Amino acid sequence: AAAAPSITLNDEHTMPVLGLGVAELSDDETERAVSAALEIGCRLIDTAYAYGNEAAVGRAIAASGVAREELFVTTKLATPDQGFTRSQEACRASLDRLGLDYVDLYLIHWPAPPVGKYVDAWGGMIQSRGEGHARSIGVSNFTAENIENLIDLTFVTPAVNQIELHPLLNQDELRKANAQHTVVTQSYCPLALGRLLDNPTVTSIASEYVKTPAQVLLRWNLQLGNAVVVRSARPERIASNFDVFDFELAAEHMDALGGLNDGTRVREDPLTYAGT
Ligand SMILES: [Cl-]
Repeated sequence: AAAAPSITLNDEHTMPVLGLGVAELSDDETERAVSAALEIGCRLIDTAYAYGNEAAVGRAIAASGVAREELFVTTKLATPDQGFTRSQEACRASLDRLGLDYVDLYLIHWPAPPVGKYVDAWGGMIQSRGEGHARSIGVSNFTAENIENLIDLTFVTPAVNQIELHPLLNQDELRKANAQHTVVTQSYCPLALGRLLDNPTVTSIASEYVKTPAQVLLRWNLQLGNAVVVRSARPERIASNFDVFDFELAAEHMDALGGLNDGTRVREDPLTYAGT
């Protein structure tokens, strides 16, 4: 049975509000992390062309005994593959590596404004969705203006905008902008690559609730109304990370975590980053 509730996307598909990402995991690590997550009820798995581990994700899914329709699989289009024709080819290649007939969500990994191809990538992805290769399509690291360009030029609104989001960079404005466009915010790096795990405000709250710092950080993120991707969780951590639905952070503690916001971005800059 599933360990997290789901949120409804603007195309009426549903998506688990908590899932496992496998960025920077080796093939063996990826298989083990996915297997461990599926075993404790995680049903969203988040990978990418760029992580080099879609085949390993595919192996773990194939071995899991979990029915395909109960799984939500996300993968991502790398910037060199952006283009009307090339992004359709890239989608099929990801499916082949995953050993799947479809993915539940296909994301443009970065807008890469200097490259200037992301609108044509989206045009291709609209065809990939029409053909059933991706049931939903969305974006990652997009600004409000990037999303408005997609809507204005292709008439299709992303289902999800997956962005860096944690208390040092709480994305208040972009959260509101996503919502205004009916786009779900999906947070990644919710622990700021671990930099927040020994933050005095975070550890004080964790002590008060008798939870871990990661549980506090994940719960805060969920209570903002975001979907969340747990980053590359080790098998020994994933059950703990998913045990975040049996408590609620009071307003004063949400406010305290809100006060940590200081614009610290630990991943790349959406405005300028043109790599993978
Ligand atoms: Cl993180």
